[PDB]
Amino acid sequence: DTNIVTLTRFVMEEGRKARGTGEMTQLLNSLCTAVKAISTAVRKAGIAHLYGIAGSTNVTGDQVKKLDVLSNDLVINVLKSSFATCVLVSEEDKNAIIVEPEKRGKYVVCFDPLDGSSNIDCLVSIGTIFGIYRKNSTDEPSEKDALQPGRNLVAAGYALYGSATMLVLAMVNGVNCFMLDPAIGEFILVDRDVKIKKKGSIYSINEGYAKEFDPAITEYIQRKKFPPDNSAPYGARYVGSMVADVHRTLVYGGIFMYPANKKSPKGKLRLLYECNPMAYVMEKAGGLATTGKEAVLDIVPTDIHQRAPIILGSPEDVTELLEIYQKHA
Ligand SMILES: O=P(O)(O)OC[C@H]1O[C@](O)(CO)[C@@H](O)[C@@H]1O
Ligand SMILES: O=P([O-])([O-])O
Ligand SMILES: [Mg+2]
Ligand SMILES: [Tl+]
Ligand SMILES: [Tl+]
Ligand SMILES: [Tl+]
Ligand SMILES: [Tl+]
Repeated sequence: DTNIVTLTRFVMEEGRKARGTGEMTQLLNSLCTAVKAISTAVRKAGIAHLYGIAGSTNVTGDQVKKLDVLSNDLVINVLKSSFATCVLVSEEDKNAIIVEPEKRGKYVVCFDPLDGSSNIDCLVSIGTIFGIYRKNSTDEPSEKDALQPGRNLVAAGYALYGSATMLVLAMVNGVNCFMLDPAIGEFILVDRDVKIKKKGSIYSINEGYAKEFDPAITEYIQRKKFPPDNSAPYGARYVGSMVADVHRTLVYGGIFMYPANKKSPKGKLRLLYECNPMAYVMEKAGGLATTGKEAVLDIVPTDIHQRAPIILGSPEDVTELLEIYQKHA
């Protein structure tokens, strides 16, 4: 009660004996500040009249909400004043953002300031997603620095603005969950070294696209509904916000799917700031994440707004699906 394991202490006690410049702590502290401010805005957006659009479209196709702009400004301003980043990639920005020389640090940050756009006006769980890369190159910071495979992630996670506000942080040694104490504005450790179940009992996809689905997806869904071995069929769940569906997959187990489809070869979700962070978290928890043909973290992007199919969750559920794709290959 008078001893709190906050995110700061953890990340500090984390990279301690293995020292470091400490700018990961500065990065994560700064981020936490932006997530706290987004959280307070969301919890009263109707009053504050934050619902509604911004009158703008993203890079490939999205209707920019007021909360998109707000959350985007916050995350950028705090990452910049952290002195720990050099290249920023945002869903909301066409081009990568280069940090002014004076405030530059060594990290590249890819983020979705607010994910789950379609769920905002109905008060369903929304979130923030981030992926952090160390800049390798020794030359001047540029968009290219963001064009790294998710395998090179140093840190990844998301803020979920659900019934409680949660910060899920994945780093090289594992996954940790931090819940926001609204009274003292601190992210506190509630779940240490999170591991996903080997197999779940929930499947999660927008079956409104059944008509475009590939035979592999089609077959898998039928098998969830009609188990060949007479086991209980899987329950269905699709919140509509990636951060919510993925967090349920993490803690409950099972599978989440936004596959490629007859109209969308690379699916819908963005590899840099949507699929890679979640792929990373999922694998740090003992899970898998795939396109149906290749691991998401092994893809080498060519476009900061590149799309990727993604299938993630319990290794055995993900593998069952993979077998089905292989069989249809
Ligand atoms: O309505 P659809 O096509 O299922 O889109 C849902 C997905 O869109 C996103 O909002 C990304 O735009 C994800 O949060 C969510 O999983
Ligand atoms: O809008 P989003 O973020 O994509 O969901
Ligand atoms: Mg967004
Ligand atoms: Tl957007
Ligand atoms: Tl959004
Ligand atoms: Tl998207
Ligand atoms: Tl998007």
